[PDB]
Amino acid sequence: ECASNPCLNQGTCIDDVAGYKCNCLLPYTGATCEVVLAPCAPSPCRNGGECRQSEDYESFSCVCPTGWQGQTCEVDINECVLSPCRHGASCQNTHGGYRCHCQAGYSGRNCET
Ligand SMILES: [Ba+2]
Repeated sequence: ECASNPCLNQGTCIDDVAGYKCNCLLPYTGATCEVVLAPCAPSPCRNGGECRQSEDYESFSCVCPTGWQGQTCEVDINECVLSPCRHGASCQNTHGGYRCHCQAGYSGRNCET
């Protein structure tokens, strides 16, 4: 049976009494190695997170952009818990960001300049 080279994506074939079997090369899988393990294919990350597949292709992780957290980057980070706003400025936590309201004579994103 293996003389028909049925295993795709360069998997190796083994003749057996029941039927042949394919030893597939990750990330390929399935009866004839025709399926691709692709845990990032559904685009599971949110808010611009970068999906990264595991070494065994069974799972994913998300690398979240600044201000986001959670397994899929859906959870807001509250920068105001330890406020970065300088020179007396108030901190306002927003969805996906934060705002520093500067006291007189100060400016910049963190009221640093
Ligand atoms: Ba925020």
